[PDB]
Amino acid sequence: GYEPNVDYPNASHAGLYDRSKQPYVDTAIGPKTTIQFDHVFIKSDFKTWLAHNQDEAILLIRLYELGLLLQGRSDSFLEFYNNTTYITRTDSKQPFLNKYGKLVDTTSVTCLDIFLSVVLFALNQIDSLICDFKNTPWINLSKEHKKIYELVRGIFYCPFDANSTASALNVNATLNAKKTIELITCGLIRALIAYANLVTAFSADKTALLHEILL
Amino acid sequence: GYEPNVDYPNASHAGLYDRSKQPYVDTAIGPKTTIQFDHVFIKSDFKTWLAHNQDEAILLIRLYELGLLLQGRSDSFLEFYNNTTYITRTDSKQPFLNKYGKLVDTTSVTCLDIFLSVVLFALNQIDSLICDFKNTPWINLSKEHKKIYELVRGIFYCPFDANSTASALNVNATLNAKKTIELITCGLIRALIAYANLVTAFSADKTALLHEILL
Ligand SMILES: [Ca+2]
Ligand SMILES: [Ca+2]
Repeated sequence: GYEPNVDYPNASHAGLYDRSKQPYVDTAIGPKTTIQFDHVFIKSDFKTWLAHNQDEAILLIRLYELGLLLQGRSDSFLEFYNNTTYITRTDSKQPFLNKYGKLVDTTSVTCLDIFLSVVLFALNQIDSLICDFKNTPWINLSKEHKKIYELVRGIFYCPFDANSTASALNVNATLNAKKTIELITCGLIRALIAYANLVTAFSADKTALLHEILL
Repeated sequence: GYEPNVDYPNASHAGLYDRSKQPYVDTAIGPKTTIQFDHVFIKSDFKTWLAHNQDEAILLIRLYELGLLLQGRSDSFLEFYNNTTYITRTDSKQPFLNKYGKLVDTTSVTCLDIFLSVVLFALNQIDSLICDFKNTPWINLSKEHKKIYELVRGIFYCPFDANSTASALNVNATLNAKKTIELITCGLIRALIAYANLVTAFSADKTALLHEILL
């Protein structure tokens, strides 16, 4: 287990002993790259994942917002888009980019536990909805899943004889309902693979904390 | 935050102040219900999940075995079914039930970190394979994914004119390949939702440990 380059990464970067695509960022220390428990800090795998996977992080942040609404956290939800500053359009996901930045700035394990718990709550809700939708070929949803269905929906012609369109809707109503579930399932898979990796990084970070706070 | 019943669960069970389906199991203390770091023990959400979700736990154990093979852990793999005792068939999943029991008996955070890391490794492999399979309508897989495909496959007629069958295979070869991916995707979704919940329970257990080992 002897490798001087791994023990001295800045020297490894300086002598070009490695192939890092963004040299020296791996040694930057601040709130954006660490987490802490009881003011004991570690360089965080969780924070590295957020920075390398911004796009997928935004998806999870969008699921956090859904979790708030499903949990009844009214104020947190209704104020989720405040303080954006611009009177014009910017990035289509501007409010979630802003929250992303504040998530990266969060260092306390306590606060980060809350984030992941709400995201998982939303992920479990969506999984439960899809299972209910698909438990019979005839579509029938519980009162609670009918609600989830519309929330996930919003949160995220016969030119030869137009008259025939009207009667084609009865067929196209079911098609639209199923398409929505197929798209929801696609997003759920992507969100789950991202969450699985993010929370394992967080769990490994906690092991490092457990080792550090021992003495 | 005053609720005498939550502070005294055994008394709550005795007076029938709750509706637990298996009263008193929630206060049983042993290796099967705890985890430890540095010989500091906590009652484990992780262990409760395994006990409540045995079926899904076995699926994750099967993915652990796949991860071993993909990581080159030869001995661990080739000995994975030893010490079953019976010369006759028992439960179809007998060796995985045996490993399940030993997983429940494992208390060290260190050992449990290894289990989840290998399972995630297999989950990421399968996700990467599916993405490669579906990146073009014409099926073409990397040399490494061709391998994963067969491993996941194994680890887990025209009666009016039989002659026409032969020429129907060219169509049915692609159909069989796609069916396999659809089934793999179904299992991946189920495994991911289970892993997401299990590792969040594990992460919450580590927070409790962090609180306890402070003093
Ligand atoms: Ca239903
Ligand atoms: Ca391909």
